Amino acid sequence: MQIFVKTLTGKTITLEVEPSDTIENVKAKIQDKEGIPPDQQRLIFAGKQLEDGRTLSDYNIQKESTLHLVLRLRGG
Ligand SMILES: [Zn+2]
Ligand SMILES: [Zn+2]
Ligand SMILES: [Zn+2]
Repeated sequence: MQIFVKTLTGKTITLEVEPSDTIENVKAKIQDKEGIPPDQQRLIFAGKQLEDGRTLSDYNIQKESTLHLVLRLRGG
């Protein structure tokens, strides 16, 4: 299925995923796509911050949901 990701910048890249994909997997889908280390990504859905461990369905995300991307960076 498909969902979107809106970086703060306003940029909106869009991902193919599975309802039972871990967040870890998204973060991974982004690294191999924007080369941003998962361990620097943090992801938010409807104001909730999501956990490396739980799946999309856990958070009730569905086709064409927008997640916003924010970075943690304590390396610069
Ligand atoms: Zn998957
Ligand atoms: Zn990859
Ligand atoms: Zn939003």
